[PDB]
Amino acid sequence: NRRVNADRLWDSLMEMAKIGPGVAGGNNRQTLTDADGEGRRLFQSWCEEAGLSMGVDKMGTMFLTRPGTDPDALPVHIGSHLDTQPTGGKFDGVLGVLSGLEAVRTMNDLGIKTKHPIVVTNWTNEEGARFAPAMLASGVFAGVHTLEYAYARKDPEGKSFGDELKRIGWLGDEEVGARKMHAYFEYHIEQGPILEAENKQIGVVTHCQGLWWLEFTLTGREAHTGSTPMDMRVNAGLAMARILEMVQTVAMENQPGAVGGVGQMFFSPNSRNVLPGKVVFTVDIRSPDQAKLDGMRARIEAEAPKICERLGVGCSIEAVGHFDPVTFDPKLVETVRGAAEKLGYSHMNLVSGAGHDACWAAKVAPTTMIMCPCVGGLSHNEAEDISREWAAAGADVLFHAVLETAEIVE
Amino acid sequence: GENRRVNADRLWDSLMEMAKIGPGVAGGNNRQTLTDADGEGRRLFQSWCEEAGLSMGVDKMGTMFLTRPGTDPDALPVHIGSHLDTQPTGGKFDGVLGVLSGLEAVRTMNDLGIKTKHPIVVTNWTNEEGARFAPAMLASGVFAGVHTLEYAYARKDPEGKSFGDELKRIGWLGDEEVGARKMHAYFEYHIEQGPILEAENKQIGVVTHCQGLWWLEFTLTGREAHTGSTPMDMRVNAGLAMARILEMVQTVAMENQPGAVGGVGQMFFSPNSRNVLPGKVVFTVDIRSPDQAKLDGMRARIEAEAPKICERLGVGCSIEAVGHFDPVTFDPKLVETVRGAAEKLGYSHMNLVSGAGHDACWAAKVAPTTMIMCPCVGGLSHNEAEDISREWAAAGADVLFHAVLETAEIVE
Ligand SMILES: NCCC[C@@H](N)C(=O)O
Ligand SMILES: NCCC[C@@H](N)C(=O)O
Ligand SMILES: [Zn+2]
Ligand SMILES: [Zn+2]
Ligand SMILES: [Zn+2]
Ligand SMILES: [Zn+2]
Repeated sequence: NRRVNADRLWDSLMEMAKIGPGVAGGNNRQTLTDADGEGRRLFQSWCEEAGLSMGVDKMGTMFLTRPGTDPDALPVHIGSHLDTQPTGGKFDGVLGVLSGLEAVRTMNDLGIKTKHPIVVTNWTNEEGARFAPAMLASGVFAGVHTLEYAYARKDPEGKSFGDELKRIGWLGDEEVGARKMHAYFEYHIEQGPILEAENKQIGVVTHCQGLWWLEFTLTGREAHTGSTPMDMRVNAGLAMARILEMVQTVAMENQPGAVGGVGQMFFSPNSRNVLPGKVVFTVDIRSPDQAKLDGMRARIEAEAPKICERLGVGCSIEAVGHFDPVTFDPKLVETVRGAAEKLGYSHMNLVSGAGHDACWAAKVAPTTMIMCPCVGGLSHNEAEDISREWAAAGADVLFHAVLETAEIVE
Repeated sequence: GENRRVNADRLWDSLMEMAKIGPGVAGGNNRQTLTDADGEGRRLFQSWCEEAGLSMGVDKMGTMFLTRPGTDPDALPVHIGSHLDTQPTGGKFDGVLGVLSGLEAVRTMNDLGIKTKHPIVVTNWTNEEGARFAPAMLASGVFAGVHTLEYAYARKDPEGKSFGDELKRIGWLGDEEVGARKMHAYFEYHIEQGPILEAENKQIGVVTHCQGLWWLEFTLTGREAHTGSTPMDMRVNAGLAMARILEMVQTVAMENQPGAVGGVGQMFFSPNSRNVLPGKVVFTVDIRSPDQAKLDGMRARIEAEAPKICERLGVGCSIEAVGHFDPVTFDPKLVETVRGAAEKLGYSHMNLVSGAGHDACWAAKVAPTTMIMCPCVGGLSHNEAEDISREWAAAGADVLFHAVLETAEIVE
């Protein structure tokens, strides 16, 4: 029956958006920047004012706990991320974290007690923008990455994740992944166009498509772009161009349910009149179909070296991100659907297109996701947009799904 | 003639000493224009020149002019010029050989007690390379009236630092009006940066021409979007447009052989996140030909096809020329002088069309100009493994020396 405070939630989103603003009304609040520090501090202060106690793990993940009435009951987590892309929207990650805070504030308002404690979770470096892989803290949590692997990830300026975590003062004391969860929920914008296009308020997320991030390092020969005869050039840029085209072909020949593309690129030494000695870029390929994902990976890894060999270019590939398609916990999926039905919101099943911390939580606990629409499916763009009504409806569903799972006690 | 030759060892030592300033990671140099290492190199060069009796002037572009007087106080100077600034992956010999061969010619004239009618001016042009700040040949460009001082000063590097502020910072903002000097003649000695002299077993390149260039900077506008969740049919992929442009440039280059090059050395994605399609992709296409019609045909074709590639993908396309000169013909009288010097000295020689751009290309606009080349191993340049021998260096310096003496005129 009872709804969260839509205005309080919205105001919190607008306040958090002031921290680490981008250039176009979104956010550039990347993981382990001073702006990330400030956002974490603001979130902490709100949660502490709402009666939550804070724990922080050695990956900087923040766990804000509301007690249950059963002191041995495992917690129901509500998680997402406050770190953003360089061209981040105000809603990616933030909606889920702040909807957790609002769920708690509404429980406080209504004097609600639950059997299971509730833990609002802010995972470090979900985005994998500054340091790859994405979902890095939740990955250490679920036992997929070592702490030392995570700490040694570097940004483009050669700064290491571990040192930056230490720099901004968010190194916590808890062993990563020492917490066991009764259940994990994550509310997130769709980052796709389906809910909007289908006129559905709520995405009942059943699955998440898998990914490989394959980082290519191509070795060319630095040479003068003026005086070097064409047939003596070892052109790693041209090899990269052919690889990008080949990735487009691979993605298109695996439709529907496949994507492939490149967002990050570096030439060295990156002089206008020097052919690059090194060209580094990451191919992002995804599919909800396991066999398709692995076929795309195998094909790209077989074809790309041949492209390079034809040009005399060296080719090295490193996986800097990976998870197989995820199936969310079917019982919690039904809980989400039942919450939508109880509240009178339209819903449909979705397969998440993006990766989320929920994907790793799913390895160690019953996990599901809830989505609201976003305009044009636009995300990782500062123009990312949802309405107050969209935000609120999904937060209501989160609230009720959590209450059903954590169990209201009079 | 017979017997007046430069000191090969002194020249070589000077190259090896200068190579210690702003070393790269593989035995070459990363001594880019208007870095502190450039400052140190300039100061070392200055001190050597001053020890050889040369007097220094510096212009507002930081170009250094080191004068050996002549016997006629109204005679205009014969310049010997090149550049001490390097690429990030620079060789020890590109630019440096020409400047230090100037110093060596002067030291040899001093050793032999030679007097000339015309003064000799060893010239170190600022920012020939156009690595850090584009265009290349920036100071010689201002000198020859191609660029305004304010255009040059406003050039920015990838860190957003401006050329004018950096020039001032390292202390090389001089007082002379740029281009106030008139030259009787200009010579530039440079490594070939191509494989021909070595392959043809020739000691000296009698440079007759320099191939022309366009540097076309593309700015492609895509739409930032999530690389996971965005359907393929909704993507506005500026990276893919760039890939197709690079491929089209390769096709253009290959269909225009022989005597054409096209390629890309510089690229930027924004925001350059692994899971964000780029909102902006910026890169520079370098196309060259010795043939004017071919050069302009390649430019017109690239500028016509690239917007079509982009339009097919919904990508915006903007093109700016950030460097250009038409093929250069060097002064025939000075070419003959160079050839005659090689013949007098008994060096094997052949004619060359320079593949690279040089400060000489702008000097040619305002004075009788030519170039001399020596071989380099495998034609490799803009790579730290750039290599010449002591003997190659010295032979070309001898030719420079004799060409300069003929032009400046020995006075007993
Ligand atoms: N909001 C983030 C979406 C998940 C993402 N880091 C990814 O590349 O899948
Ligand atoms: N330094 C020798 C090469 C000249 C160069 N600025 C070019 O791109 O042509
Ligand atoms: Zn997210
Ligand atoms: Zn995101
Ligand atoms: Zn040069
Ligand atoms: Zn050069």
